[PDB]
Amino acid sequence: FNLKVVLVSFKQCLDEKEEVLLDPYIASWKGLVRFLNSLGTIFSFISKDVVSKLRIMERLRGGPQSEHYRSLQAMVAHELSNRLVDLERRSHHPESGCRTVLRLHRALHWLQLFLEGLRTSPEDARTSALCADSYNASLAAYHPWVVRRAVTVAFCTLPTREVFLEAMNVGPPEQAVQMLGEALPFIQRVYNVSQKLYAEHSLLDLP
Ligand SMILES: CCCCCCCC/C=C/CCCCCCCC(=O)N[C@@H](COP(=O)(O)O)[C@H](O)/C=C/CCCCCCCCCCCCC
Repeated sequence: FNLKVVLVSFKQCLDEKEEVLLDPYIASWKGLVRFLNSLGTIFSFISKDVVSKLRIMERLRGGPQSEHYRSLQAMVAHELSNRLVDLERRSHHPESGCRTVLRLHRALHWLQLFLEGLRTSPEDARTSALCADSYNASLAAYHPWVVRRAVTVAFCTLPTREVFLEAMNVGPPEQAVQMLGEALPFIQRVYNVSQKLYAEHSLLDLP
């Protein structure tokens, strides 16, 4: 089990017609949780939010309407038609299938930015400031200043640029960086598809 294993499991999230299958997506996320946890990081507390959300999508896929949660496209279609999404404010659907995936989608965005910033960096780069750039380019818009100003402090508990690279269990840093340019574009496709879908239906601002 390593980071390459995870990043190429996303290959399975996109069917032959470019739909995003739920079951692999969840499975791929159970791995990302697993990898987050393997780091001796303060940021393992957010893995309870992920697992929480992953269990949301697991009950929907397991419920009486399993078939509509086969894919994100199916899910969006079903939930928008049946009016099961709080488009305006949270009211009766605070745990919509749509908005839940939206949070993991945004999280998926910070990941590829950081992994890229990890890949295309000087070998003496501050990982705290790598993260801050990635964070401010993704999640920061959706977080209150209190969360913003504090999560920055916690970016300092982060290991070094090397320390991240061997943590992936692929070998020396220079061979982590090589696999990073090869295992990445699987998650980038899933993101891009999911991004397009959520944007076709004006769903990038679900509360
Ligand atoms: C070599 C890199 C290793 C990292 C691998 C991580 C793989 C799994 C993904 C990690 C990044 C996901 C972080 C969480 C994303 C936040 C999304 C979010 O907006 N959550 C919110 C949902 O709220 P609600 O809608 O009301 O239920 C929630 O309010 C916020 C919770 C978490 C806030 C903390 C912000 C995260 C800061 C940046 C992440 C740093 C990750 C640490 C690096 C290991």
